[PDB]
Amino acid sequence: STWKGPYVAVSLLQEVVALARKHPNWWNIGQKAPEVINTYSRASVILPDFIACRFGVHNGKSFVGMEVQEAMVGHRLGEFAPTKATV
RNA sequence: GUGGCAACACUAUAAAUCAAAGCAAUUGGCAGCGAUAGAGAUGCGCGGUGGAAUAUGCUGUUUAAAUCGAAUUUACGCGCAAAAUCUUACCACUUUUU
Repeated sequence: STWKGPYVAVSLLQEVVALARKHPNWWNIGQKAPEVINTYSRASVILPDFIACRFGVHNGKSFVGMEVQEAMVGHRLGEFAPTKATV
């Protein structure tokens, strides 16, 4: 999907710009960004940078809080919001 | 009561109940009763299943919901000649009108 426009994260970006009132990524490298970020859609992709952000993702029953680290940068956020069919 | 060596052989009614117990020709269901016809109907062949994996449907388990019916033949590639949201009726949350 890299061809002809590779990234979709608009509502996540609206919340990210809400976080970006003093620093998007600790420009003031990262300090965990204690204000929680709670998205309402997991179809979003993940953009480079975006590190140390507390993302709360919807599972259809709740919001799942997961801290992003360096490995999950080229992913789509719905991969981290399962339906918990453990057994 | 008569006969006998007897087993019993007679003769011999009833008390009491029931509303039918019966009979003959049928018309249908059986055959563990035969003769004539028809079906890969077999024994005659070929290729499958059941062995492996995938697809796909169903039960059962769990999950918040795994929406609901189809249930032995004739249910299980079934309603679905198509579910990424919508289709969608089920759940979590937030609202709406009686």
